Amino acid sequence: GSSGSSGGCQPSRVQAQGPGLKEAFTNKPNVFTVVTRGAGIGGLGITVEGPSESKINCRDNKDGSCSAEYIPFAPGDYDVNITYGGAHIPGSPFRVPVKDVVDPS
Repeated sequence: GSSGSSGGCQPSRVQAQGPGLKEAFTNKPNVFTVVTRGAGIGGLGITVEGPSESKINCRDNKDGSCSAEYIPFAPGDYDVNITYGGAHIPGSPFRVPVKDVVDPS
């Protein structure tokens, strides 16, 4: 396709780590570090799927990385979907055990 500065993107060079991927909670701020130094130059799309719609919010970093925060509404096994430009990175969806801070009496 359109080839100007780079032939294609490399969703493999991408890396995702942090708590938002290791473990999360209900109605709690869960974020993770996304290193895209080399992958390429396109449009990233991070989404979360589960037993409830989580409030995701992208965050631009003035250093050289990407920050994504999400907050679920119900406990369960969620699948953090991540794609760079138009491909799925090696590691997603990232299963994360979403527990409940406390159950109602």
